[PDB]
Amino acid sequence: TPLVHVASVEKGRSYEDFQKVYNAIALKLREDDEYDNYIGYGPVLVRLAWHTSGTWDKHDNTGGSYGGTYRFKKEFNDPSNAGLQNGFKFLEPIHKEFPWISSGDLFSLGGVTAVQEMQGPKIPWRCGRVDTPEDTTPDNGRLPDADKDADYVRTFFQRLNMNDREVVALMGAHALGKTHLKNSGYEGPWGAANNVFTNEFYLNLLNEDWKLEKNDANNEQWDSKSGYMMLPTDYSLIQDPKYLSIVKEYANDQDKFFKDFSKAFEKLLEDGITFPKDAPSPFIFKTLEEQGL
Ligand code: HEM
Ligand SMILES: [O]
Repeated sequence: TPLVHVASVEKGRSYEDFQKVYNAIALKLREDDEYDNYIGYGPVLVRLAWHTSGTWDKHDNTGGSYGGTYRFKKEFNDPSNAGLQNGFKFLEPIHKEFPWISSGDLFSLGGVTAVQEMQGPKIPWRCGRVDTPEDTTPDNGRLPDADKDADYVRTFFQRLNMNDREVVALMGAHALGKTHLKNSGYEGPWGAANNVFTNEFYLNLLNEDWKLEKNDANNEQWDSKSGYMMLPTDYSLIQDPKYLSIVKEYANDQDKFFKDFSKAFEKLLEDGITFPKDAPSPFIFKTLEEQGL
């Protein structure tokens, strides 16, 4: 008995309602740009979207973005989530202004907004995630380890029903933001353009000269002359033949990367949710820049 989480739109709420919430996060993203030495809050908002979705198990429909269990001490306090309470705190003023949206709709819309606002692809979003009880919070250990190889990555992602293409498109988001040693014991950005979404991660992986070096938290990571770093799991995408081909693909076609990332990131944030046929079509939100805001 895998669980059935069916979507329930928040009462009366339509598109205008969720576009208002998107503009609140976008306007706050402009205003609070100082964060993490001017990278701003976009990156960690994408990593919260991903970490609140990525607990899912396709075998039993436990985990995932449906029930917003990240708000419970257990998951909140997971070591793999070291750092995301910056993102949770960012979102708090917004949930108080719109007390009506559910936690998983807010945690997943937060990440859509961050990608779009950083000039990433339009990501279609569907509402209806419903907050479930403290007891439904999955246990710690479901999120990936950064110290492992291509085989680890493939097998890990099979649990969320992610194929290689989907994994490499998903990993392109590591063009964003940075690893911070106090959080994960890894230190460095992956590139120059930390807070605008591009295929820079692929170009860097193929063209930078990486060196395997150990960091002050005594973990190995791959380092470039230009001040960039790759995690062992990041680097494995060029070590494996099946992944290297798709990295070389996104490296040479920015629009293919945009398109696949949008599909794969929409799927990761929808895993586990049944949508009724009567449920509305996905929303596509205008950015502030398309709204002349
Ligand atoms: C093999 C799988 C993956 C591993 C092991 C992994 C691991 C990590 C690690 C170690 C960090 C640094 C966190 C910190 O020190 O603050 C990080 C950051 C980040 N990851 Fe992942 N990640 C993986 C896949 C993904 C995917 C699929 C996405 C989303 C589409 C994602 C998005 C991000 C983002 C946006 C950050 C930036 C955080 C910030 O600057 O605040 N990661 N990840
Ligand atoms: O991540």
